[PDB]
Amino acid sequence: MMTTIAFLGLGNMGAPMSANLVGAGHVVRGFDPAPTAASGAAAHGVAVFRSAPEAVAEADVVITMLPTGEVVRRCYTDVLAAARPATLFIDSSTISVTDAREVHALAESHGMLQLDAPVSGGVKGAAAATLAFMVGGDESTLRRARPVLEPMAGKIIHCGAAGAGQAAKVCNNMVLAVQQIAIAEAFVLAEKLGLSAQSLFDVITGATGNCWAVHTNCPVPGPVPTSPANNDFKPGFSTALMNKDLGLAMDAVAATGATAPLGSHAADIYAKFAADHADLDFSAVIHTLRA
Amino acid sequence: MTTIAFLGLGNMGAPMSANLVGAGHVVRGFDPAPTAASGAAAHGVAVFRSAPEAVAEADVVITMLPTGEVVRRCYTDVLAAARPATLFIDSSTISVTDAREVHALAESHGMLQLDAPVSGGVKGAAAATLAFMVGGDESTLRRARPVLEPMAGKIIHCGAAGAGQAAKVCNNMVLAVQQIAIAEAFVLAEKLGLSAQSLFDVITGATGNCWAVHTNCPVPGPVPTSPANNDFKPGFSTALMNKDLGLAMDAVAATGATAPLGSHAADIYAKFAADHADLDFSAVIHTLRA
Ligand SMILES: NC(=O)c1ccc[n+]([C@@H]2O[C@H](COP(=O)([O-])OP(=O)(O)OC[C@H]3O[C@@H](n4cnc5c(N)ncnc54)[C@H](O)[C@@H]3O)[C@@H](O)[C@H]2O)c1
Ligand SMILES: C[C@@H](CCC(=O)O)C(=O)O
Ligand SMILES: C[C@@H](CCC(=O)O)C(=O)O
Repeated sequence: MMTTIAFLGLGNMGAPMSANLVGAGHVVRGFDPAPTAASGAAAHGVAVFRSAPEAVAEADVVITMLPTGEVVRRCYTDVLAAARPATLFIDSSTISVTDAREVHALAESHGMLQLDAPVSGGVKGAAAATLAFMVGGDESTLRRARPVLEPMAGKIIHCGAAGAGQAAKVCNNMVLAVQQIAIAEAFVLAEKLGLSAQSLFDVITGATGNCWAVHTNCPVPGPVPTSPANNDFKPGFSTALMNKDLGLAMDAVAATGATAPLGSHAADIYAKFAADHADLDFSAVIHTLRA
Repeated sequence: MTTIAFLGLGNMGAPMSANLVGAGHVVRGFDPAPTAASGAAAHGVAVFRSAPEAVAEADVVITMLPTGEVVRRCYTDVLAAARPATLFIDSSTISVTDAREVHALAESHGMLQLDAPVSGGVKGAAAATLAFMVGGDESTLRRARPVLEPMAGKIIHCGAAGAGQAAKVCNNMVLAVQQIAIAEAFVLAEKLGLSAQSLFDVITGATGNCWAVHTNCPVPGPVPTSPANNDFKPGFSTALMNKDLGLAMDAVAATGATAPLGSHAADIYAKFAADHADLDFSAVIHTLRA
């Protein structure tokens, strides 16, 4: 149903997400403290406001799409008292599980409904409205939120209680990072063995080793012409963002006392690579295994 | 139609040879274990006291043996007994270096030779669904194809000699890494209060998906048939995975390659095989706190 939505954070993800909500007939009230972000969002039909409290004042739903837990926490502290009681808050930022539960609790103590709904699919998913939302919180609250999320989404998955969205995401992305390094390692070893890249591709993809890091993101040019390796390692999914998600994985590991040997090794590998190659697709880590 | 000498009639070699008999081949056999040889003779293999005798009348000689050293020693023991242009197929899993050496040895005797290691285990072997990954010439593979077919679900030409070994060892190194990574994720999810079923639904629907989770799920429930629901009965044993990883490490050393994650997995599984060699390799989920 047609709803008034405050959208806080109108950057690379926020702006195309808000555009799709405008497209779907929603009244969208935006705030972003970077005026260039606000401007682009305004051009696609977002009513932009001077302050986050103002955007929130007349909203049935408040979406945050923000860079860090700290920024989300700060935003919530600024805006929750300005919101009408029992407003629905959706945080679609990617933040630590700890941060997520903290801000969830904060929202509920102000009388607001709240979900964590971080997304995968990147800017291209965002623009095409094919993002996967991975949701933590009450089933009934998600029920309410569904018609707001659908115009932005390819998939909506209920993961469990508050924080389970962030948890599911960060677990997947840790696995992914490990797979991307492992695939790169196999391709270089193959090369040193005289096994052709095409041959190795055909085998792994036909065998138990198959995974998106090879079938879609193949780190050598040729076998999958759409993969970033064929395009100077243009993201795609940048090393900067993978390194962020791995930091959040390591936060979760630290918070739980879990043991994740390879997840953590992959974290240290991507952190070193991020220093000088933050801008390249995460499949570019193959470069560290050659010469 | 064809006479085949089958050298190595063990857990894999016995059922593979039974399938060859089943497809109308004359199978001649050798194994140093009487129990293996006897079982094989029970399903139609003519068992001989030595490998050179088994080889004498054969058009094709298949090896299924435990190490490159044994394969090399077999070749040097039988090559003079073979007729010229006999087709040698090594379906042992040995190092790429060993494969190429024995390939060159065989061809120097005017024989034709392939490396064709297999995936699928005893189960696959008995069911005739093994995946053969082949190195050697395409024309030689073509000539071999009617022998491989009755043992095989899948036959892939990987490249020149050694490429079959190479492809297998590279896939299994990745598999080992995946199996550990998936296990990490399940125990992480559990400590975060994320249910095993929710994690499973997400990963299988997302970029992290792989066989290690969709078929070998290391926690019981999401995949009722996975070894986790059956006391981690193999499946694919830790002993065997540890074997393949040893071979990956030889290949890494031999080439001077950088394989930090593959190597780390190799370390983990080598440790784990000291205590739980007989369990499915997905059981590694319960050795993360070591
Ligand atoms: N490929 C991707 O871009 C991708 C994919 C999935 C998830 N994510 C995650 O999405 C989140 C944001 O993505 P993005 O690309 O839009 O980030 P971005 O950094 O491009 O934009 C963040 C925006 O938030 C604004 N902001 C900061 N403080 C604010 C406040 N108090 N109120 C309102 N706005 C504020 C900033 O000015 C900026 O425009 C991150 O948590 C990121 O890790 C990104
Ligand atoms: C993703 C959502 C439908 C919305 C859409 O396709 O934009 C659903 O299937 O739950
Ligand atoms: C030719 C066939 C193998 C025959 C078999 O199924 O046993 C295949 O390549 O799949």
